[PDB]
Amino acid sequence: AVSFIGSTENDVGPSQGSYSSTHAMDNLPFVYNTGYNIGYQNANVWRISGGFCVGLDGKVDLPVVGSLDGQSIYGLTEEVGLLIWMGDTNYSRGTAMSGNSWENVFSGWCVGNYVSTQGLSVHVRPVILKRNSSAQYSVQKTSIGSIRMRPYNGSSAGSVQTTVNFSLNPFTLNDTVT
Ligand SMILES: CC(=O)N[C@@H]1[C@@H](O)[C@H](O)[C@@H](CO)O[C@H]1O
Ligand SMILES: CC(=O)N[C@@H]1[C@@H](O)[C@H](O)[C@@H](CO)O[C@H]1O
Repeated sequence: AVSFIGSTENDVGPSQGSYSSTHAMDNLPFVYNTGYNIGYQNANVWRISGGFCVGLDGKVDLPVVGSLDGQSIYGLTEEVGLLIWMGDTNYSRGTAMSGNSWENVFSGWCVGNYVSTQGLSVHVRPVILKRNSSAQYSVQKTSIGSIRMRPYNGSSAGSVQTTVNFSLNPFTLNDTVT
């Protein structure tokens, strides 16, 4: 069996956080080293039991404005982009996102004759896109995409909520250019 125990709408990163970085103007696109700080994580989004098998698919709705090392650079503003990862609970298990389609972000696992849970995580990193002198960039609260649980091996979601959404909290980038 499966049931939904998380939240439908989830914020990514601290609200109106400020991030500073320094980069050479010739080093673009530039990814801010924010670690897993601009993210969301919850080990308990679905409760599963009795042989239920489940994985996760992720979808980013932001426009693809570029590509970096095999993953999409999603657009926020003309000057700021975003790299995105979605996956199982541990941030380290995040899957690099590309495109705007539902992608497998967690191969899945099957619970046995007991009850457990299925979680998820999302983290992103800001990207400076255009050459410019030192400047401050502001990013508005913006919807990013979603993550859906995906039953397999004959398991079924039935009427259970399968999808949750993620909204990027506003932030400011204090960009120093050398
Ligand atoms: C409470 C807890 O840790 N539950 C985790 C869940 O978050 C994760 O999605 C799943 C698959 O790795 O393993 C469970 O044990
Ligand atoms: C278009 C679409 O829904 N893509 C799904 C993908 O999410 C899923 O991970 C994969 C196998 O699990 O099967 C594809 O059909």
